[PDB]
Amino acid sequence: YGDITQVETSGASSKTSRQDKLEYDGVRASHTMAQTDAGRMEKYKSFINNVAKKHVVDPAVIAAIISRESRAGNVIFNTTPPGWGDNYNGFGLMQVDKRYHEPRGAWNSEEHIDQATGILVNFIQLIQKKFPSWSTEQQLKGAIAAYNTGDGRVESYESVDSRTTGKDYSNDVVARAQWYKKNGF
Ligand SMILES: CC(=O)N[C@@H]1[C@@H](O)[C@H](O[C@@H]2O[C@H](CO)[C@@H](O[C@@H]3O[C@H](CO)[C@@H](O)[C@H](O)[C@H]3NC(C)=O)[C@H](O)[C@H]2NC(C)=O)[C@@H](CO)O[C@H]1O
Ligand SMILES: CC(=O)N[C@@H]1[C@@H](O)[C@H](O[C@@H]2O[C@H](CO)[C@@H](O)[C@H](O)[C@H]2NC(C)=O)[C@@H](CO)O[C@H]1O
Repeated sequence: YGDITQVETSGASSKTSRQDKLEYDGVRASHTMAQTDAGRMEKYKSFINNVAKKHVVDPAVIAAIISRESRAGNVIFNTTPPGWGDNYNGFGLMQVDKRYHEPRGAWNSEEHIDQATGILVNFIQLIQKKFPSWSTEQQLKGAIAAYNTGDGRVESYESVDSRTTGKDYSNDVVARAQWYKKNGF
């Protein structure tokens, strides 16, 4: 769907990087945050594999979104009820936003991952129609950015993250995905 290994990235902003108490930012910070979540990520392997097969999306991209969205459950396992974020709008491992989609499945379920990964695919389709001459890698990064901010707030490739949380969402998610691709979980 575009090739994640060829997407350019500047990784995590300093703000994002700070929250893991890191003294550095950027791609190395993304790698470290991805590595932090890799153990928790193992629990969801059957599900991530199944869904990646169904949507034809790299499991590293799914895993990167799980890491960025909820730290593979670390910051949502204990809300009430469990599985909630973004007050109280984001549901599950991948933080499906209830305002736009009815959240399906248990917070940590295959059904949930399926939904959220389908949402990403819909954004890949939307960004390919919006910028059909961007490269497929630019398109995939825009789709990831849209997963956070809407395809309506992805205006250019250089400013792809300018309207995202932390101004770094697709930059970070891409770097984490690159880590998971290279290292596995
Ligand atoms: C290892 C660990 O648990 N570290 C915790 C930090 O991850 C956590 O920082 C906050 O992390 C959450 C999850 O990444 C961030 O919230 C998410 O933000 C994305 C957009 O980027 C949004 O789409 C998700 O819905 C949302 N999920 C939830 C559950 O709200 C949040 O923005 C981070 N906060 C900041 C200031 O960066 C910190 C607490 O901040 O605790 C660490 O232990
Ligand atoms: C994972 C998730 O739920 N992502 C959210 C986006 O869906 C959402 O963008 C909105 O997506 C809908 C497509 O299903 C569109 O109807 C709507 O046009 C679109 N919003 C914009 C501004 O383009 C965004 C909105 O910021 O939030 C995400 O959390």
